[PDB]
Amino acid sequence: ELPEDPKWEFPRDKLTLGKPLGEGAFGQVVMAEAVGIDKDKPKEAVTVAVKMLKDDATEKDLSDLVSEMEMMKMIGKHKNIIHLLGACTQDGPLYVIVEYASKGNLREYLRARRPEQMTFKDLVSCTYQLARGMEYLASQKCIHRDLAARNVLVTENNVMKIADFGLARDINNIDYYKKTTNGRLPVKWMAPEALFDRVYTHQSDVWSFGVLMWEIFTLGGSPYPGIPVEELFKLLKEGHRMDKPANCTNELYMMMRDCWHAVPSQRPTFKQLVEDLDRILTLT
Amino acid sequence: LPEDPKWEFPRDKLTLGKPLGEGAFGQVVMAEAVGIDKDKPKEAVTVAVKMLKDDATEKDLSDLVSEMEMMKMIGKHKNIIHLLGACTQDGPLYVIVEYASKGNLREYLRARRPPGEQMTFKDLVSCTYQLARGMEYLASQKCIHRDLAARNVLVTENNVMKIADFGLARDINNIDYYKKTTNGRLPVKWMAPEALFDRVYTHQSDVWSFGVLMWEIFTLGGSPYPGIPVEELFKLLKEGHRMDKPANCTNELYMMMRDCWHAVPSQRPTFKQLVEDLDRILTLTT
Repeated sequence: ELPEDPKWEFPRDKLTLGKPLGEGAFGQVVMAEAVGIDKDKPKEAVTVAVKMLKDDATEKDLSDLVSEMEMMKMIGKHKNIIHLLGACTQDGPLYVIVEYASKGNLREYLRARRPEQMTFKDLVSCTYQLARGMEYLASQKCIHRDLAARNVLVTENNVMKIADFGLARDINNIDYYKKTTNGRLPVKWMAPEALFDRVYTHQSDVWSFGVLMWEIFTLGGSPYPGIPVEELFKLLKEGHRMDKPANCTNELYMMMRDCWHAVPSQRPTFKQLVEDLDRILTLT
Repeated sequence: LPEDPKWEFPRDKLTLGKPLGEGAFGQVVMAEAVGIDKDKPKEAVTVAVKMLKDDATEKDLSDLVSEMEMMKMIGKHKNIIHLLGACTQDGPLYVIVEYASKGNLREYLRARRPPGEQMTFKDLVSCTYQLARGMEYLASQKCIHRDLAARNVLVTENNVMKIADFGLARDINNIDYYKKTTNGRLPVKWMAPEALFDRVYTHQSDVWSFGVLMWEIFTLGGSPYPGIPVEELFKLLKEGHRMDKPANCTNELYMMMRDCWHAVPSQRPTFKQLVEDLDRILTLTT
């Protein structure tokens, strides 16, 4: 059923599943103890996160979990991306072992720290880290397609980790102009071209990053508040764009607006966002 | 969205209330619909409303529209959650359906487990009988549910069983036989083998699922194939494996479950036969 990949395979007998961390779209995540997952420490038990199918899993759920694992293999390691640690794929259920982020997704993290409150600098830092994570991802020819605060995890060290690669794809593994393309992307975080033209590029992720930025500076606010999903794209075409967040600087808001530029090629690249953000952070 | 006056319902006549639970492609909230029952035009009827979640995808929307259309074609039946109305024009899509105060059957049964209002043996047979009738009716309407399971059954104030969640249901003819993608979104542990192996789906595929539902009922909400991961299930099924007899049922009722799990679809009973046997078992028990 599943091809061997020795380099990533982890022995089932050295993994001990713990309490669940939450049920998701196509899978379940549980806390776990993995012995020797760090090959330099063969006897150390490391706390990890394990993603597996739910009891009511579908064939497509498995296909998605497999695909998510493969994406994480090809992406590599980076400070601001949740990292793949190994997997149990031979004779037995599929387990995707990834690093554990003790503080949950960014949205929850931020909503809980609404007046250890968050400082302006903290917010710019979170943003900078995520921009840096996306710059790396883009250079790996990978489009995330599901960028959002709920899909960012925060470690014990408050390090931002881009996660949830269930919809991620290689830039060339997209079926352009097909009526079903991008059909499973959350609408309020989606670039307009993703639906109107049925394409997806790094510039599409940049639009999503803009929405992420708005979530960050609203401390976990809900995008397009009061506007139903059904009438969003009509408003987007007409030029509607979310208003500027209070904890936000005019400059940072202009950056969000640039990310929400109608023309894909007129939006900044992740390379540029990192540069401007590094500058702003350094000033702050 | 096209206009369908007969089903349309005034947004100003609807008042959304407390949520009942977020789901796969939607959200259900309790609400008051004034005059939905045209018998009592001024009466505020408590109802259930399904709508998109804030993080909805395009696919979620077409799935809700599809569930709505499916419910429109099925009709009215005692053991099938009934579509009451809908707000499809100028605004968010609201699918207004009959309210079921006791939630889904799984939660209902697990909450009635012995401390070791408990379910009597007859209550379990009655429950099964009611769902067989609902499916028999559904099948006569040329509709295949495809997602039969305890969690997809609602229970009213008076314990009437209601088959719900028609998000995956289809007219017998709206299914692409033989295509690699067909039946890719159906929960594996409740699915008939042919649905995956042959990429087809018929009323007999639904009775296989009905068998698993029966098992959930007599285990008072147990999880099918305990200890068996979904990725290993079909290998075991091909090898003959079948769930064991629940402690709470007779060998006769277990034999019924087993018959529903025949490898050959045509060798499984029809919903009409299931209704007749359950009717007999229920009556003789009384």
